[PDB]
Amino acid sequence: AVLKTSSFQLPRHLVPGVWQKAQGQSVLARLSNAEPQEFGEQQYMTLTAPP
Amino acid sequence: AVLKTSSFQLPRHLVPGVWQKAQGQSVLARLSNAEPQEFGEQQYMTLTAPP
Repeated sequence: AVLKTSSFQLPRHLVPGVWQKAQGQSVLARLSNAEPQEFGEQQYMTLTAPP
Repeated sequence: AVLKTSSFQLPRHLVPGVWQKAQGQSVLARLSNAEPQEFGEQQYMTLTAPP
């Protein structure tokens, strides 16, 4: 009898952007500077005991 | 009998203005900014899990 928008079945408006929870970043990259390295295992020299 | 003012049934004086207990306003209208919208349901996109 009466015309209602349920008869039209209109699609939703889509809103730009994405909503996200934030992620914790590296602590080691902040606390320790990167040294320049060549590909492969490194070796470092340490004193075990003084005289 | 002595003439008392009860005999005249005098009308009360009617004082200007109305007295009200206040009502709290919307908190959602203050804490969330309104976005512009067209009529009907809207759809928003969310990240459920990161890689």
